Amino acid sequence: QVQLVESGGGLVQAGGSLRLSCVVSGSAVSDYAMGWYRQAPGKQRELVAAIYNSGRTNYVDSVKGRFTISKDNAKKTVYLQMNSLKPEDTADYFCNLLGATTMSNAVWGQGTQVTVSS
Repeated sequence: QVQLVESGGGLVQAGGSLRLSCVVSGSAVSDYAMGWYRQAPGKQRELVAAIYNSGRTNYVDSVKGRFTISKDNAKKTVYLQMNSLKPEDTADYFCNLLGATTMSNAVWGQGTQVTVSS
């Protein structure tokens, strides 16, 4: 069984910042591209940022210049620095192998909660 353990959420005012982290067992982080996803209540999970083994990063338009994804292969950890937080960023955040949303039966962690207040 794969364990995905997410941390770093919080309640912040608009404009604040958080750093998420996800530790994943097995070889996913060290060997494959990883994504950070978010799910607002009653909505489906959506990819927000991706980190490839090359070091390339890709961000959805709404987070470009605010969020930064990275992964430490040795520590099997993926990070998401979240700056300049906006109310639209409120959601539960999850990390996974890139493409996991295409699999009906993908295992997800519990995620970490991010709330951006006024």
